Amino acid sequence: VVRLPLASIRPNPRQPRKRFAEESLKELADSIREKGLLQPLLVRPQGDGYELVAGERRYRAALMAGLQEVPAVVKDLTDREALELALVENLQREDLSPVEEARGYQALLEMGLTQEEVARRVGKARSTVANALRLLQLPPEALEALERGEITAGHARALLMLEPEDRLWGLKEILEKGLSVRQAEALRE
Amino acid sequence: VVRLPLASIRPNPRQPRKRFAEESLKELADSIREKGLLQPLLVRPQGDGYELVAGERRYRAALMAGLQEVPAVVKDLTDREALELALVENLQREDLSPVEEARGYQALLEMGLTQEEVARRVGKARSTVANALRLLQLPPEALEALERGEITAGHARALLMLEPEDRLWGLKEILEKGLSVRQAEA
Ligand SMILES: [Co+2]
Ligand SMILES: [Co+2]
Ligand SMILES: [Co+2]
Ligand SMILES: [Co+2]
Ligand SMILES: [Mg+2]
Repeated sequence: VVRLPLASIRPNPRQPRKRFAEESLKELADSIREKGLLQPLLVRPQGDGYELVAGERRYRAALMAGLQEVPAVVKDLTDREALELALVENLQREDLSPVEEARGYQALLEMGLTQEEVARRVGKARSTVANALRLLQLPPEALEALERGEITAGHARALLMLEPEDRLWGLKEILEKGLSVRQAEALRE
Repeated sequence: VVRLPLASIRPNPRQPRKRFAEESLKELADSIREKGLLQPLLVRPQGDGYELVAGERRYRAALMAGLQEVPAVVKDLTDREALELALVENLQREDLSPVEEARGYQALLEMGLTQEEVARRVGKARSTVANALRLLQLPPEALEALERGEITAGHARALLMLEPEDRLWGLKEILEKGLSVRQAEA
């Protein structure tokens, strides 16, 4: 381990995640050039025309495909509803990390919803929503380790049982020693 | 449900996912200002300096934090090993849909690894890797429905049992008629 100047470290040119998104976007586009759009886009009225409300990839693939017209569903939605829909469709993706899940629920709450309505809108128990929100009181590095898959939701819950000022220390212990959730619970002392 | 000129539909300005990524980057940067990096960056020699091999967010947050130096581990990695590492670190994330997982595996196979070798590196059974790869023979629209959470992996497997020419039709039935995995298999 050494100390290097940031100015002498260039970004990682390998971005497989981005490459995969572009590949699949193109593959979706190629397919619709033939049969047109799969399922309806969701839009709302805006000025002279419309504004996309749901189906961004579907929408962008249609553009790549060079289509002139696409099937859609027009619905009068206020800015607030459009945002709520954006958050909800996002929370349904197989893409969701538990941290993003929590940020989504929190955003819905800030918009005036209750855990109940949130839970309903997403199809989960109120307790599931409350438990996800708790993750947001963890320090940023603990949430990053969770997203990287270096620790589990269980490790995170154990860290929440430690006093705030001991959480980083606890995180290090878990990472350095490959602790299980059970042993992370033993860290309290 | 009606048809309308694509050119009359403008982009969705609401990008909560991107907004969240930016917000969390900043809070991570704010935290690095106070605590420094929790884990060294992994880098390899490149040109007159070094090139990041793992820890992109930690790296960018450090830049945002205004740090001049950061802890790091230097290793001599060939382009191939660096890519392999990139694909493996991505496959460990709590961020993947089963389709991305499949694409990652396939990428590793294309690099010369064996299903067995892929399985060993990501900590999964060989059967898990083979099953995931099967998802890639599904048509693009079925994979999108999976990624959007409109259908489950179970539905996807059910569609694999149908002949290629019937998969799109099958997808529509599942979405349109709203049947379950059980009902799907038929
Ligand atoms: Co970190
Ligand atoms: Co867990
Ligand atoms: Co937004
Ligand atoms: Co997941
Ligand atoms: Mg209304």
